[PDB]
Amino acid sequence: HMINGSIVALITPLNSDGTVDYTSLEKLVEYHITEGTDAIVAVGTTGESATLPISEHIAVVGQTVKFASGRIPVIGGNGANATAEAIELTKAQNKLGVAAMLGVTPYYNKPSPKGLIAHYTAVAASTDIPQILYNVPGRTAVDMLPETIAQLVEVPNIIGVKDATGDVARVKQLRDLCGNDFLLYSGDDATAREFLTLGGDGVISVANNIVPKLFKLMCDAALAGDTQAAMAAEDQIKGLFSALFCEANPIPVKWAAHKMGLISQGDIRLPLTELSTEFHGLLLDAMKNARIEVK
Amino acid sequence: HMINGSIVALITPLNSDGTVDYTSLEKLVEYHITEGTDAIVAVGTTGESATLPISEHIAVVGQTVKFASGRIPVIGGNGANATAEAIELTKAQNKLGVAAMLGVTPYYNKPSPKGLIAHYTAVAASTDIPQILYNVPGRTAVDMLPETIAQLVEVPNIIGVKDATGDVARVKQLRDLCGNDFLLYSGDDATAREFLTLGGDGVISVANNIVPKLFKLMCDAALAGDTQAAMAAEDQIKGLFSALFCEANPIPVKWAAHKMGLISQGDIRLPLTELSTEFHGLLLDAMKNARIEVK
Ligand SMILES: N[C@@H](CCCC[NH3+])C(=O)O
Ligand SMILES: N[C@@H](CCCC[NH3+])C(=O)O
Ligand SMILES: N[C@@H](CCCC[NH3+])C(=O)O
Ligand code: NA
Ligand code: NA
Repeated sequence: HMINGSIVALITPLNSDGTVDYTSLEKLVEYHITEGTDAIVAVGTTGESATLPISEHIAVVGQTVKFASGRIPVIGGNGANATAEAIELTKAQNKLGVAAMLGVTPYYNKPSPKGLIAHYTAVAASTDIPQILYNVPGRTAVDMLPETIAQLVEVPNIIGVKDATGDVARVKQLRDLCGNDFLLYSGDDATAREFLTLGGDGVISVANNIVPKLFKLMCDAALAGDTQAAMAAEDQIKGLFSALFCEANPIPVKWAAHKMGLISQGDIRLPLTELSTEFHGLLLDAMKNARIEVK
Repeated sequence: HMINGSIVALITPLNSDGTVDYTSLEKLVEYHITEGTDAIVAVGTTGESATLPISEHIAVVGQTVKFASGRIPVIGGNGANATAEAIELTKAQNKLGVAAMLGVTPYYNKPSPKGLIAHYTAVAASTDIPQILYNVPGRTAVDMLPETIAQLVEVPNIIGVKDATGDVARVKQLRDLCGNDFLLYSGDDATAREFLTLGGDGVISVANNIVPKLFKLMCDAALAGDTQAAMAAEDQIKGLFSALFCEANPIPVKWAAHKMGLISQGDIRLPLTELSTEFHGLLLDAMKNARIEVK
C-alpha cells in the first residue's frame, strides 16, 4: 500500500456519563486533517478498544470514517484474543470505508506461533481490506517474532506490521525475511525516529495525538534521509515520549488532550482512571517543553 | 468461608465441531467428586474463558453447577478487562448456584492500582456472592501486589485471592496485611506445596485436572503440617508442574486429559492450538511417571 509516515492512534473521547463524545471525535478528526497527519487509527489500544463493547467499537470506527469524508485514511482497530471475535469485528467493518484494519495479537491467552499464524489467516480470509499486524508483548504477554510474521507476508491482504517492542534491530530482521514491500510501522514513540532511520515505513503513535505537526515533520524528515532535520524535530518533543507513559497509555495522553482543549471531558472508562495528581506537573512541564500552548 | 484444599481449574471439553461437550463436562464433575477434589472453578484461564463468549461462558458455569448437584462447590469465572463487562458476567451468575466467583485482574489495558481497587469494588457491589481476586502478571501484564489487595479485604464479599506469581514470600506479606481470615490460594502448581506450608489455604490448580487424588493428598498433608507426606505426594507428580506448561495452559493439560480418556475430543479454540507433536513424548512420559494409565 501507500499508508505511511505519521499515523495517530486516536484517543476515543468520552462525555461525563462515559458515553462516546462524537462532537469531540469530529473535532479530533478535523484537527488531524489540518495538522497534516497521514492516517488515523480508530479504536486501537490508545482508543481504549478493551472498554468499548462491539457495537460501540464499530460505531466509533464508522463515525471516524464519516468525519474523515475522504480527506484522511482511517484504519479500523480489529484485534481480539478469540479468533472468532476478531472475524466478527472484521466482518462488521467490511462495509465501513476503512482504508485498512489493525489487529493486535491475542492477549492474555498466550497462543503458540502456529496459533498466531492460524488466527491471522482466518481473519485475513474474512475480508479484502488490508490487515496490519500488531505485536506488543509488553501488554499481550506474547512476542510475535519476525520469523512468525514472515510466514504471513504471503497472505495477499496482510500488508504490514505495527511492532511496539522498541527493539530497532527488528527492522533489518523484518526487512530481510519479509521483503521491501511489507510495511513496517513503529509502535514505540521513543525509538520511532531511529526505527524510520533504519528502514521503517511509518509510525503509529501516541504522542501524535498532541504534537501532530512536529511529529509529522520528524517522520517526513527521517523518511527523506534528512536526519538533522529529523533529530531537530524530535528534540523539541522527546520528553513527551516518556511523560505520556507515567501511567498506562492512554491515561496520560487523554489528560493532555483535555488540558489542551482538544476534547470536552477527560473521562476514561474503568478500569482505567484519570491521570493522578502526582503526575500532573511532570506532564504539564513536558507539554510546555514540546511547545504546546496552555497554560 | 469454607472453600480450601485442592481446587481444580476445570478444562472446558469440546466436541469436534468446537461446541461444548456437556457429556464430558458431566463426566469431569463426577470424576472430581469421586476423587475428592474440594471445589471446581468453571471458566478460569484453564477453562478457556477467552474464547467462550458470554452466553456460552454462562452455559458452562451453569451446567457445571447443575452436574455438581450440591455435591461439590462450583466457583464461577467472572474476570474481564472492562469493569462493565465484569459486572455483566457477575450479574448473569448471580442466580446460577455458584459458591463463589473467581476474577482475574484486567489484562492488556494495564490499569493502575487505584483502578484495580475501583474495578473490583464495582464488581463486588453487584452481587452478594463471595469474590476471589486472581493475580497472574505473566498473562495480564499487571502485577497486583499485597499492598493493593490489602485495600479490598474490608469489602465484605471479597473473601480472598488466587496468586499465580510463584513468589512464595507473598504468603507472609499477604497474611500480615490481610489477616488470617482472608483466603490465600496458590495459582502456581510448581510452588503450591510450599505455598501451603508457609500458610496458604488452598491451591487453584491445573495439575489436579489429571492427578486429582494425589494432588489432594499433597494438599491435605501440607495443610495438616505433615510435610513428609506432602513432599512424598508431590514427588510423584512434580514432573507435571513443568510438563503441563510446555505450551501455554491449557494446551498440554487438555491433550493429557484426552489422551487419558477423561474427555471425548482434544479440540481447543483458536487462537489456541492442539499440543504440538514435538511435546507428545515429553508429556506422555511425565504422565507415566505420575502413574497415569495411558488409555
Ligand atoms: N474487553 C474485551 C472485549 C472487547 C470488545 C471489542 N472492543 C477485550 O479486551 O477483549
Ligand atoms: N475474548 C474476550 C471476551 C470474553 C467473553 C467472556 N468469557 C476477553 O478475553 O475478555
Ligand atoms: N466492554 C464491555 C461492556 C459491557 C457489556 C455491554 N452489553 C463488553 O465488552 O461487553
Ligand atoms: Na502481503
Ligand atoms: Na472481605
